[PDB]
Amino acid sequence: TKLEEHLEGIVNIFHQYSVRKGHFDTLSKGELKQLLTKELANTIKNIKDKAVIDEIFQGLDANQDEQVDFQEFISLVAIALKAAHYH
Amino acid sequence: TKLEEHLEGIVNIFHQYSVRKGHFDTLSKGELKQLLTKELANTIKNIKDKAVIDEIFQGLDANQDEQVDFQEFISLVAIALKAAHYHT
Ligand SMILES: [Ca+2]
Ligand SMILES: [Ca+2]
Ligand SMILES: [Ca+2]
Ligand SMILES: [Ca+2]
Repeated sequence: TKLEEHLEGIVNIFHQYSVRKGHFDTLSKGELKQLLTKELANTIKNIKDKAVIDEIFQGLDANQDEQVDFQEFISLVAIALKAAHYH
Repeated sequence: TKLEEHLEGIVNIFHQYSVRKGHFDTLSKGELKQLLTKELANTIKNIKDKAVIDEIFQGLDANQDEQVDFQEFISLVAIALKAAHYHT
Protein backbone atom coordinates (compact mmCIF):
# COMPACT_ATOMS: atom_id res chain seq x y z
CA THR A 1 0.00 0.00 0.00
CA LYS A 2 1.05 3.62 -0.22
CA LEU A 3 1.58 3.84 3.53
CA GLU A 4 3.73 0.67 3.46
CA GLU A 5 5.82 2.11 0.65
CA HIS A 6 6.49 5.25 2.73
CA LEU A 7 7.43 3.23 5.76
CA GLU A 8 9.74 1.08 3.63
CA GLY A 9 11.19 4.26 2.17
CA ILE A 10 12.12 5.54 5.65
CA VAL A 11 13.76 2.22 6.49
CA ASN A 12 15.61 2.33 3.18
CA ILE A 13 16.96 5.81 3.98
CA PHE A 14 18.07 4.69 7.38
CA HIS A 15 20.20 2.07 5.71
CA GLN A 16 21.31 4.46 2.95
CA TYR A 17 23.30 6.06 5.74
CA SER A 18 23.80 3.26 8.32
CA VAL A 19 25.79 0.98 6.08
CA ARG A 20 28.39 3.57 5.26
CA LYS A 21 30.75 3.17 8.21
CA GLY A 22 31.14 0.64 11.04
CA HIS A 23 28.10 -1.49 11.94
CA PHE A 24 25.62 -1.84 9.04
CA ASP A 25 22.50 -1.44 11.21
CA THR A 26 23.43 1.56 13.32
CA LEU A 27 24.24 5.22 12.61
CA SER A 28 27.47 6.70 13.80
CA LYS A 29 27.60 10.36 14.71
CA GLY A 30 29.13 11.00 11.29
CA GLU A 31 26.45 9.01 9.47
CA LEU A 32 23.69 10.75 11.40
CA LYS A 33 25.13 14.15 10.60
CA GLN A 34 25.01 13.30 6.94
CA LEU A 35 21.46 12.03 7.11
CA LEU A 36 20.25 15.10 9.02
CA THR A 37 22.00 17.72 6.98
CA LYS A 38 21.19 16.27 3.61
CA GLU A 39 17.76 14.77 4.25
CA LEU A 40 16.11 17.02 6.79
CA ALA A 41 17.46 20.40 5.74
CA ASN A 42 13.96 21.74 5.11
CA THR A 43 12.37 20.08 8.18
CA ILE A 44 14.45 21.03 11.22
CA LYS A 45 15.63 24.56 11.81
CA ASN A 46 19.35 25.33 11.64
CA ILE A 47 20.22 21.68 11.03
CA LYS A 48 23.39 22.90 9.43
CA ASP A 49 24.65 24.05 12.84
CA LYS A 50 27.06 21.76 14.70
CA ALA A 51 25.39 22.41 18.01
CA VAL A 52 22.00 21.47 16.57
CA ILE A 53 23.31 18.25 15.10
CA ASP A 54 25.11 17.40 18.36
CA GLU A 55 22.04 17.82 20.58
CA ILE A 56 19.92 15.73 18.17
CA PHE A 57 22.42 12.89 18.29
CA GLN A 58 22.65 13.02 22.04
CA GLY A 59 18.87 13.08 22.38
CA LEU A 60 18.60 10.04 20.10
CA ASP A 61 21.38 8.00 21.68
CA ALA A 62 19.38 6.80 24.68
CA ASN A 63 21.87 4.12 25.76
CA GLN A 64 24.77 6.46 25.16
CA ASP A 65 26.75 3.91 23.20
CA GLU A 66 27.68 6.44 20.45
CA GLN A 67 25.47 4.87 17.78
CA VAL A 68 21.92 5.46 16.81
CA ASP A 69 20.18 2.15 16.30
CA PHE A 70 16.93 1.65 14.42
CA GLN A 71 14.77 1.79 17.50
CA GLU A 72 16.44 5.01 18.58
CA PHE A 73 16.11 6.40 15.05
CA ILE A 74 12.35 5.96 15.32
CA SER A 75 12.45 8.91 17.78
CA LEU A 76 13.88 11.10 15.06
CA VAL A 77 11.14 10.09 12.65
CA ALA A 78 8.61 11.10 15.32
CA ILE A 79 10.26 14.53 15.73
CA ALA A 80 10.34 14.93 11.96
CA LEU A 81 6.71 13.90 11.50
CA LYS A 82 5.57 16.34 14.14
CA ALA A 83 7.46 19.05 12.25
CA ALA A 84 6.08 17.93 8.90
CA HIS A 85 2.50 17.96 10.24
CA TYR A 86 2.83 21.56 11.44
CA HIS A 87 3.66 22.56 7.81
CA THR B 1 14.32 15.39 -0.17
CA LYS B 2 13.16 11.81 -0.52
CA LEU B 3 12.91 11.50 3.28
CA GLU B 4 10.86 14.66 3.46
CA GLU B 5 8.58 13.28 0.70
CA HIS B 6 7.98 10.13 2.80
CA LEU B 7 7.19 12.21 5.84
CA GLU B 8 4.77 14.49 3.94
CA GLY B 9 3.31 11.30 2.50
CA ILE B 10 2.60 9.90 5.95
CA VAL B 11 0.93 13.20 6.96
CA ASN B 12 -1.15 13.08 3.75
CA ILE B 13 -2.25 9.51 4.41
CA PHE B 14 -3.27 10.39 7.96
CA HIS B 15 -5.44 13.21 6.50
CA GLN B 16 -6.74 10.99 3.71
CA TYR B 17 -8.46 8.98 6.43
CA SER B 18 -8.98 11.71 9.04
CA VAL B 19 -10.96 14.09 6.86
CA ARG B 20 -13.89 11.69 6.40
CA LYS B 21 -15.77 12.37 9.63
CA GLY B 22 -15.74 14.90 12.43
CA HIS B 23 -12.53 16.77 13.04
CA PHE B 24 -10.31 16.86 9.98
CA ASP B 25 -7.12 16.35 11.88
CA THR B 26 -8.02 13.45 14.15
CA LEU B 27 -9.11 9.86 13.53
CA SER B 28 -12.28 8.46 14.92
CA LYS B 29 -12.50 4.82 15.57
CA GLY B 30 -14.18 4.22 12.21
CA GLU B 31 -11.48 6.24 10.44
CA LEU B 32 -8.67 4.39 12.14
CA LYS B 33 -10.32 1.11 11.13
CA GLN B 34 -10.30 2.30 7.51
CA LEU B 35 -6.67 3.33 7.75
CA LEU B 36 -5.50 0.09 9.38
CA THR B 37 -7.35 -2.21 7.03
CA LYS B 38 -6.65 -0.32 3.85
CA GLU B 39 -3.05 0.71 4.52
CA LEU B 40 -1.51 -1.76 6.98
CA ALA B 41 -2.78 -5.25 6.02
CA ASN B 42 0.66 -6.37 4.94
CA THR B 43 2.14 -5.05 8.17
CA ILE B 44 0.00 -5.99 11.11
CA LYS B 45 -1.21 -9.53 11.48
CA ASN B 46 -4.92 -10.20 11.46
CA ILE B 47 -5.79 -6.55 10.88
CA LYS B 48 -9.16 -7.49 9.56
CA ASP B 49 -10.18 -8.98 12.93
CA LYS B 50 -12.37 -6.63 15.01
CA ALA B 51 -10.57 -7.36 18.30
CA VAL B 52 -7.23 -6.56 16.73
CA ILE B 53 -8.58 -3.20 15.57
CA ASP B 54 -10.22 -2.25 18.88
CA GLU B 55 -7.12 -3.00 20.84
CA ILE B 56 -4.87 -0.88 18.51
CA PHE B 57 -7.37 1.94 19.02
CA GLN B 58 -7.46 1.74 22.78
CA GLY B 59 -3.70 1.43 22.76
CA LEU B 60 -3.19 4.53 20.62
CA ASP B 61 -5.93 6.58 22.26
CA ALA B 62 -3.74 7.48 25.21
CA ASN B 63 -5.93 10.32 26.53
CA GLN B 64 -9.21 8.41 26.14
CA ASP B 65 -11.04 11.04 24.11
CA GLU B 66 -12.21 8.55 21.51
CA GLN B 67 -10.02 10.09 18.80
CA VAL B 68 -6.47 9.26 17.59
CA ASP B 69 -4.74 12.64 17.05
CA PHE B 70 -1.62 12.99 15.02
CA GLN B 71 0.78 12.79 17.99
CA GLU B 72 -0.98 9.57 19.04
CA PHE B 73 -0.83 8.25 15.44
CA ILE B 74 2.96 8.55 15.52
CA SER B 75 2.88 5.61 17.95
CA LEU B 76 1.24 3.54 15.20
CA VAL B 77 3.92 4.69 12.73
CA ALA B 78 6.56 3.49 15.21
CA ILE B 79 4.96 0.05 15.43
CA ALA B 80 4.81 -0.20 11.66
CA LEU B 81 8.36 1.01 11.19
CA LYS B 82 9.69 -1.70 13.44
CA ALA B 83 7.92 -4.32 11.33
CA ALA B 84 9.32 -3.00 8.02
CA HIS B 85 12.82 -2.86 9.39
CA TYR B 86 12.93 -6.39 10.73
CA HIS B 87 15.81 -8.43 9.29
CA THR B 88 14.82 -11.92 8.19
CA1 LIG C 1 26.98 2.51 10.47
CA1 LIG D 1 22.55 4.10 21.01
CA1 LIG E 1 -11.78 12.74 11.46
CA1 LIG F 1 -6.90 10.56 21.83
